[PDB]
Amino acid sequence: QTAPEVLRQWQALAEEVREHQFRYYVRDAPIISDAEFDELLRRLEALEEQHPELRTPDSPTQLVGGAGFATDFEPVDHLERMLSLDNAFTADELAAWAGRIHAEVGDAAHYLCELKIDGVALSLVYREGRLTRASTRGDGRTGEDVTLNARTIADVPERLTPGDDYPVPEVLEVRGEVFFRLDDFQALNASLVEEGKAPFANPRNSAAGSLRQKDPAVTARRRLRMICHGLGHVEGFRPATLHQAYLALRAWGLPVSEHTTLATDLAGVRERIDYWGEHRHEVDHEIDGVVVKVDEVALQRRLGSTSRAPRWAIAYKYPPE
Repeated sequence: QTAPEVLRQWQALAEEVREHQFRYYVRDAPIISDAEFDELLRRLEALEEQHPELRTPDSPTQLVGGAGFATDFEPVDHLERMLSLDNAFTADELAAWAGRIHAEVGDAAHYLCELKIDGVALSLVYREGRLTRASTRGDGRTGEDVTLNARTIADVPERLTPGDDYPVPEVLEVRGEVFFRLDDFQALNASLVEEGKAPFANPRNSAAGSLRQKDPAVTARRRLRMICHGLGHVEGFRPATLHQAYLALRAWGLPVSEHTTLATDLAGVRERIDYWGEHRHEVDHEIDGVVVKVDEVALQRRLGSTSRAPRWAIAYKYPPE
């Protein structure tokens, strides 16, 4: 239990102290039981300065008093590129939008149809089962860091749940779209109008704003529902198709309510991309359209991805009203 081990206890325990602080503090959701927590630092405290050559303003003990944890949107690069998506206003457009595969695919590779969850996108980088950072779309190459706020979000699990035929990838950069359910938004607003701020025009904002809070507390108080919708850069997984990845993410704890529909032929999707109109309002979310996606990754690969969006996933868009 020498110095080399000292650390294998020192920092090895700090990461657990602030871990709970944050939890208990700005977030108001304790994992352990006050006795336990109060028992860790106490150990770390004395047996910290007990090693003066291991104490600093960064020590969760003699520093992590009340605050300390605060977001500050610090420009951080991404990992993949996180592009946007083309668009299809007219149906006969979709024809080509995917019919472009008429090139290499044999017009058969399985197209995935998803719901367009209008909202503020966020990327999650799970370095080894745990959440490392959390950036925004930004310029696509580098985005703002809202880790804390993201962590405070419900659906986002600070730790991955291993198991199944899927092993926890040593990274998994997952893309998703944090948003607000109509009502939850209609409440937040209603519980305002001003007396401090003003009502939000559209939820996209209600969310964004919420998630864009410097004081995680505000973000932690606010509802918000993330929905990890697309895989990104990974290193320990590499599956055959989008959904096969979804099944894996699910077994991991990430939110995947992609009302998908593993389709085939332009017909299979033509309907679902025509059914989500007269029946596309029962959703607690806010879908503006649908987006088809060549399912088999083995095809998106042999399929380019321009500097504006992929070449393998148009996004049907149903015009407002």
